[PDB]
Amino acid sequence: MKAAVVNEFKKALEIKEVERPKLEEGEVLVKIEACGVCHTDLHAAHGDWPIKPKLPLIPGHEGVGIVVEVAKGVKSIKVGDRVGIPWLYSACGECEYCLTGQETLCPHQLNGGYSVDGGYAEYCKAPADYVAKIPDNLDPVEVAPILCAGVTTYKALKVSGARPGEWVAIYGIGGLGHIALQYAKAMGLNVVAVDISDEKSKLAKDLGADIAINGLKEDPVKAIHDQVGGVHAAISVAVNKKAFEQAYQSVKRGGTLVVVGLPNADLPIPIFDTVLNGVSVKGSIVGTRKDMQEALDFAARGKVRPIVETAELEEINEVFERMEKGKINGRIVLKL
Amino acid sequence: MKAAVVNEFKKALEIKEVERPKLEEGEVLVKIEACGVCHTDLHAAHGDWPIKPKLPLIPGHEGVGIVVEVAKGVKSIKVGDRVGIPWLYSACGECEYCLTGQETLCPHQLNGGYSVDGGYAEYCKAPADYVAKIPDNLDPVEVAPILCAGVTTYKALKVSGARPGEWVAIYGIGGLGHIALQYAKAMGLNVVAVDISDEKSKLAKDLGADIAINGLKEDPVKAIHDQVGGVHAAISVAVNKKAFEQAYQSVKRGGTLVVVGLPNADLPIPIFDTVLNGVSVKGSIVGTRKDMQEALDFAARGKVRPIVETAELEEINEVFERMEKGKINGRIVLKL
Amino acid sequence: MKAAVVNEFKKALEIKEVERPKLEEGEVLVKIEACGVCHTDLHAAHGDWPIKPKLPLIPGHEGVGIVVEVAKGVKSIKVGDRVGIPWLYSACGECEYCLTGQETLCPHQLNGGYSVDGGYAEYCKAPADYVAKIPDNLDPVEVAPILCAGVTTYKALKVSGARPGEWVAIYGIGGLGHIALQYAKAMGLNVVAVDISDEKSKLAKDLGADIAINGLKEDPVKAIHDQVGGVHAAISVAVNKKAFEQAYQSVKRGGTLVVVGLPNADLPIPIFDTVLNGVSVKGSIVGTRKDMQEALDFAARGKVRPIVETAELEEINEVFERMEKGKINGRIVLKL
Amino acid sequence: MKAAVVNEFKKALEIKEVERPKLEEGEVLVKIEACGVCHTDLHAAHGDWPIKPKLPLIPGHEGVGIVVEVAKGVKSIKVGDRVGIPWLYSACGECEYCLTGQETLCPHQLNGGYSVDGGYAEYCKAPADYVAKIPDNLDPVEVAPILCAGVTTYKALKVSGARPGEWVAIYGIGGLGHIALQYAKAMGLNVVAVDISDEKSKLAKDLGADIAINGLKEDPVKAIHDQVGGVHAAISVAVNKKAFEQAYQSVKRGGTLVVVGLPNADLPIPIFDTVLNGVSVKGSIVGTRKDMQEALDFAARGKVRPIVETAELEEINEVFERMEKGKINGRIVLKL
Ligand SMILES: [Zn+2]
Ligand SMILES: [Zn+2]
Ligand SMILES: [Zn+2]
Ligand SMILES: [Zn+2]
Ligand SMILES: [Zn+2]
Ligand SMILES: [Zn+2]
Ligand SMILES: [Zn+2]
Ligand SMILES: [Zn+2]
Repeated sequence: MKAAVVNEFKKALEIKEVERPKLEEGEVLVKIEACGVCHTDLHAAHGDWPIKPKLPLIPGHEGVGIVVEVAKGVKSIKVGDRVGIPWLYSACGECEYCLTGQETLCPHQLNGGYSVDGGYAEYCKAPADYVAKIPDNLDPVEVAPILCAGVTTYKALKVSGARPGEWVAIYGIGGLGHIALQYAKAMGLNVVAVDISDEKSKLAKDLGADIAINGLKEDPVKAIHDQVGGVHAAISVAVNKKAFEQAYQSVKRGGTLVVVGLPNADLPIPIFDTVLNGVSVKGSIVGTRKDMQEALDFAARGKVRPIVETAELEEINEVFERMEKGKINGRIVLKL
Repeated sequence: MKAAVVNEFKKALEIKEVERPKLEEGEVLVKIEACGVCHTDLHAAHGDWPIKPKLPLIPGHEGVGIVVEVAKGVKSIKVGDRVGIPWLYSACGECEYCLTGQETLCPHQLNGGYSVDGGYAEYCKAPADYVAKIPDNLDPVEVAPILCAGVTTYKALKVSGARPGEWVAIYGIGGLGHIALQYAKAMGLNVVAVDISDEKSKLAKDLGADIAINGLKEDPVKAIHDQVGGVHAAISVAVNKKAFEQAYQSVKRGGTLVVVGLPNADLPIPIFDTVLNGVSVKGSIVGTRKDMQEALDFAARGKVRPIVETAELEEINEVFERMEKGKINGRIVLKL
Repeated sequence: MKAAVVNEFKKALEIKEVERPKLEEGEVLVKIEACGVCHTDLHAAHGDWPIKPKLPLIPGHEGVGIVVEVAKGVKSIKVGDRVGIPWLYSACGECEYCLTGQETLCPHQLNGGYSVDGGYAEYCKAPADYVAKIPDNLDPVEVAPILCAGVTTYKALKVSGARPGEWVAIYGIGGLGHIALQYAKAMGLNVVAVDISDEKSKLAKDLGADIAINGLKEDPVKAIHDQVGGVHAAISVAVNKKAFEQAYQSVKRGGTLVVVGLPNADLPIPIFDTVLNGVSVKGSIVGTRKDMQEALDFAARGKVRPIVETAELEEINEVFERMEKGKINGRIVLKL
Repeated sequence: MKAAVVNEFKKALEIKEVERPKLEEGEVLVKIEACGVCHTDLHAAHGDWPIKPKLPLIPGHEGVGIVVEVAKGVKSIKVGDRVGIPWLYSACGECEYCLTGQETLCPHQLNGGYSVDGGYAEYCKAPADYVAKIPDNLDPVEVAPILCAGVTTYKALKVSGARPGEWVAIYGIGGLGHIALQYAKAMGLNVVAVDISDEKSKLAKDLGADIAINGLKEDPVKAIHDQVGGVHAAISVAVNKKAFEQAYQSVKRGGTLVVVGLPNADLPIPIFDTVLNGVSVKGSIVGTRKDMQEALDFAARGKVRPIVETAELEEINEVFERMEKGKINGRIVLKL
């Protein structure tokens, strides 16, 4: 089996031959057709997060492929299905959060391409109970971002409380933000999209945004206040200190700021104003299995189309180099 | 009419005589039996808050008195009723937040003892539509802190989402905390009380706390996780950097931290861990008129008893710098 | 002033000159341009409801016009605005439901066209605090049904708990249903529209329905179950016993049936299945002033277009027996 | 193994020796210490429900006992634990409802003592994933009714939306009602208890009820409206036509009526008034595994104590005929 392997942190990945996974009870083997790439894989490759991955590691948490083998007793998933192996690789099923449909918080969870070998290979293994069933409408390459950017942003907009007709602000129309934009519109929301580029403001407007702001030409918060009077919710994707503060202060009283990005250090919040304005700051990333089904259904109905460009497994270090220089407009999917 | 007046910021209040208020339509004149004092009155006297009160100012937002005069058209309040003038002196009645029962967020709101003359006098004026109706069961000295600490902490626990049988952490057993703890117990909650003193821990235990922690002898986040497994909600009264730090870390995954104190500068939060653990940070101060009714009823049912000491209007500057040195165990109420 | 008056029940309305309304404080006089007609006006003319209107009565609760005169101290509405005088003519502003933004449930409420003279006239009076401000985009004759059918069905879909992406069933594509359709579509919902005619099936599919069913040709409950597996929510507009039964049994487990129609008598429900399936049966009619602004905004943005026929005020009784035999495809509005 | 077996519906149960259960993977063998009895067992023995149990059947869904054998791969349940085998014997774990923590609605669920042999025996089998963990504080006999009556009524009060300080009404203080009012009091609610006996009125008053009503001496609807102005929520345990209407009309506008009883036929509801008052009728029985843990914790803390009388397995037909005559004051638990 060919696989791109992280041998040790910061040092380039080695495309090399390794054994195929063998199944234990409840697992299926997936012949990978595609696997999306995002910044989580980078942080997995660099090991710069608080809890580090197990080396050597096959990254990838957006693998889409065909089930070619099922272990004894797997009935729900059948050989031939097209499934996804997401970030939420497995959960305990018995804890506080598993019992209440909050599988994303399970303290015993395994994470695909981080705590366990992911889809940067020709075959990947996963538990039948946690794979995502890909709808028949969708190509594996175009769907792979939904397993990550899709479910994360869709769940964040549910968490935000924004109801149809209300205004939402999305700070950062990058990898996730350009996908967060289409979910918001499909959820009956009016969107103000905020970025730092005339190109992305054009991108956002073409993807459906009602208002696009080049944040380096207009102060976005007083433009949001002057035009729509503040937003009921704001999705903070860009988590640099300025965009986070700007996303916060765009939220009117009694509104919610949902943060979906993972910043490098702590972030300051004017708690003083937070108390007198009844504002909430909620954290949210990825989603529950039920969240996954709904996120994928929006794509199956055509309401959310990721901007994708394919790359070969061998180019994985060049995609990473390309990702650190910020020249990825959208997301890049590995093809197999 | 005798009144304690702020003529200039940070200089001592002058007890002196001044005009009785005369009513325009919709307002009532109450002769004040008692008026509580909290730190908000001092921040009005020092004017160290972003938006300052215009001088001269009669402070006091916890005034309880007897209606002795009603303007023309006052259908509700009658002469002889015992009413309270709270922090939410008035609201527009037609904005976004007034139509949805969120009067605390009205951008045109006037605040008792800050933007309008309050209860540091023998007579105060207030609109009939926004005065609190004090229940017949209670003594004006006993119920004045409910108008502030009572409704604030009760509404905070409501928005905390903590349900009967769940565990709540209250950081700061001070003016608000000792009242917050009684409300939590009355809502079926198990309480962990956290403070900086063996005496305050022995105060919270007496008031009903299931667990009381001296924060300078045990690591409180160590004890809460070891004994309870993290709390579902935490009320942050003490908003110093380390207490805010500990209160946050005591909330388990998916839980909410409600902040009720007003800090002097921004506060840092590990937004990284906030995202991965689905944690919410909500701000909450004071409560709506409906909130005020429900808070007063708990006190009318004997479930909340504020620890109160009396003082008279002339020693108002002595209670202020007694408050700044921090040995007011509970709250003080002005006697008239 | 010309007005269509109900002198007594079940006999024809008389067009007749009457006195122009006198404005007391807080009220406003409106020169009516158009006033909608629905079945509530008929029940008001026939007096066949539990609590009857006191006679003589000028019906009409969907009146749209120009304010020509404001009383003393009218704070918000200035002469020249276009407003609407809905079914909730006024509320006390003090009770349990007024304080929490549930003004529709105020036990002291007055109802336009029923408890007070409505818009079946050239001029109508209404309190400034409770008239709907029509947006500038909309012409008075097409927006009149939003005051009734628009705010009712929109609030009903909010009460239903149906979230974007989910399926809803709308039983009855009549007056309220054809408007319910568009609101649901604008809220991200997929819609199954059920009625008794091939003509209304195309009517629903014409305005956005994903599925239309002629209830007299297919079993709609088996159709809904075979095609979408039951609906999270169902809106019951047709409250004849067979449509109510079908609407209920189209709701899946854990779902909600919102009823907006007003039936003649009690209706039977399989509470046995309600208990074991976790189903809710909620009632909802009209909407609060906030609900009215939101429902009006959807029409302002062209997302809800009522199907409308004009008639002169003198044809009112022709419109009524027209209505009693089901000739009306949509709604009819009086023109002035 | 000794067991009470239903060989044929309506004909007495036979206490007879049968084969003890054999373990397949994931299951545990429990030696029953106690097993409560309720009317669900009666309807299982009479086979008078829509979907009947297949015979022969060992009833019992409140069996408490000690685990004496676990199949291989069972690691969470350990030999020696005291577990419960509730009505929710097993769920599929993948459907719409199992994914969202609503496993009570799983269409593939198996029911203890109905779809599979239950606790009317010395040994009963159950899946480890779905047994209830009995707290160490409590004796198997007094904890058995928590498995049924306890979790049902606790969930129904959670579904009722009733919040601390608000008033609840419990109609029928029999088997479920006398556990319901304890839960309500433990959740900070004020309880009006309604029955048809002065002996049960006093029983409720002894168990914590704030007001007890004998419905056959006072009109309970006028008593509730005149003493408290209607209740925000009402639990309907007695589902006879008269008490169902009384429970409904006890609910004030915007309130919720939760029904936990299983009536024999459809019940009429004045849908006309349901719409105009915005009242909800919700159905709720048994609870989720998480609900079971919270229900059991209230008993562990001593806030819910069922009224229990012991009988022996051989007297199973004599408690049944005791049950049909209505001589059961509370609940009766079989002892082994
Ligand atoms: Zn990703
Ligand atoms: Zn878990
Ligand atoms: Zn306002
Ligand atoms: Zn205060
Ligand atoms: Zn109408
Ligand atoms: Zn009212
Ligand atoms: Zn039972
Ligand atoms: Zn299931």
